[PDB]
Amino acid sequence: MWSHPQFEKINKMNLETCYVDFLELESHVINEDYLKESVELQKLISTLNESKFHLNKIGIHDFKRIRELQISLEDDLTVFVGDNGFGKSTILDAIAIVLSWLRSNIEKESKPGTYIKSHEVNNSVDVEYASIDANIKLKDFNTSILITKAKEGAYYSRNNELLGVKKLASIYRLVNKYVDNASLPLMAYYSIARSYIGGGAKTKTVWSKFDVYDEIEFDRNDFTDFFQWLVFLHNRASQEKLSESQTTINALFSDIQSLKATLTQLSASTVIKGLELSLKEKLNYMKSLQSGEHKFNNAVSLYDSVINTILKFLPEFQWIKLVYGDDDYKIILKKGEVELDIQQLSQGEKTIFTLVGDLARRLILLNPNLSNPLLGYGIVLIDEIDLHLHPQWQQTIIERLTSTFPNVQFVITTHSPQVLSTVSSRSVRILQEVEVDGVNDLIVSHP
DNA sequence: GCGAAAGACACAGATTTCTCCTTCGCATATAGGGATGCGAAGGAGAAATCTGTGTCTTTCGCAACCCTAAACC
RNA sequence: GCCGGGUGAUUAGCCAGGCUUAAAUUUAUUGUCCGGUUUAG
Ligand SMILES: Nc1ncnc2c1ncn2[C@@H]1O[C@H](COP(=O)(O)OP(=O)(O)OP(=O)(O)O)[C@@H](O)[C@H]1O
Repeated sequence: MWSHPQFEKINKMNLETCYVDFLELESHVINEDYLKESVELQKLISTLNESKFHLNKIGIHDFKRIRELQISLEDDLTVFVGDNGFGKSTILDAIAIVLSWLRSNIEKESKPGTYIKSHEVNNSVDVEYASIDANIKLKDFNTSILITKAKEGAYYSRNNELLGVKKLASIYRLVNKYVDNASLPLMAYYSIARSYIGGGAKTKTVWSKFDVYDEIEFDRNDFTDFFQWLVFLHNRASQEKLSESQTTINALFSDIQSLKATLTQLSASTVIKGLELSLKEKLNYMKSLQSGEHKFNNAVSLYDSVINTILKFLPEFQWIKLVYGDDDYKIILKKGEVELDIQQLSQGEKTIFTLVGDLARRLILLNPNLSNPLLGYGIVLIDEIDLHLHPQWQQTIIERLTSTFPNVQFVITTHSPQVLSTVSSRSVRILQEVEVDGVNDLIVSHP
């Protein structure tokens, strides 16, 4: 996060070196026109784009029930299996704790995050403090972070390590400063308290990508904003459906009708030539513009993408519609041959509706430049995936989650043997309780 | 080890709104009188949301340094 | 078998292309003007 006389050493191509070369070039040139076209910025952007977010390893010492262990996480999927009271939620809490400081530093530097509560330290007599360590590896680049808290009543101090995460956050802020539509990583957490929001604002107008960074946890009001966001998309599509798109539509149907008329009357060149020429010319002219750059128009495509994505997980339904009533809007489904309502669904269908809708909203908001926003990077944590699901749905949820979002790392903890029948052996970790050296401890043995 | 300037953590309490609780007023299907059932407002008393204050965490461009080359702390 | 590490030797030489060898899931070369170590004047 500073400028240097560009120490040389051996030659390499690390992202850090490109970061410091751009900073060195910054202190000389003042005009922004040269800066926006310099080859150093192109090198930095190209290097940053091909890197894939990935948490490498984690270690927990003397936190809650866990005394000491180290875990290695896969880059696409990992599942923790155990019984009650075996510290399944402890690991997810530790990961969210270390991920909050990175979340905080992106919005503004030197901003605090989340600490350790005084009741989370172990209750043993011989303990003195608790610590958490982590590591993030983007391509060659490696960063580390340590969070620690001393037991209340002690007279010896311990502090945190925060140089790596501040250095990493500075790169993201610098890139965002010179790129119009730079993307950001995704971090989310679905705790066990998501069943309360199962169908239980001064005219919000401006939408930005920094509103999804308010919190790392999905809770309470996020459902309400989803509804407000969805109707905004619908109105945007309606505006695109009208105006000049209707003019070419007016020609096209008439040309088709004229061709149909030419087909009739015993085929009357002449009429056929005129109809064919007019149809070809109008269609070619309309298609040439293609609303600027085809998929660049978004509008209708995004709304259909989110609707079809939601309908992917509920095969028993037909369509979902938004209807304006006398004084409020409604969401109408159709199951079988009867129209339903969002408040007349079962608990299980509501859970899937909220989970998928929130995930799609976050992915769409954080990647405004990608043609298909559902291919972004990030990490998602889910606890007790088998809530309010019958065994038929328990065996196919996992492969669908990884099928729809193929570039997101997943961490999942489960409770039942139904899901274990559909997971590879390389991404299964089993917790156990054994006594070593006269002291009880927890181990993970399934590499 | 830690300047100034903003957040996190823990504990109160206050307040508007909603919801439970009398009191009687129709009503209507059984020829008037009596009975079971439900609708209408006051008047509670409960509960989610917000706001207040007091205790610590991070970590400075911090009177006061040498001018030959490489590595480590 | 695959991959990831070691490096003597070659090349208008921090390229490039050749020949060897090593293994539980298991390194990512760091602080000067002080300190001791190497060289030189
Ligand atoms: N401070 C503590 N000292 C000792 N043990 C603790 C402490 N805090 C929690 N525990 C232990 O944690 C155990 C439960 O841990 P945890 O909630 O992580 O497990 P889980 O049942 O797998 O999780 P979940 O049901 O929330 O998904 C309890 O049995 C308790 O003994």
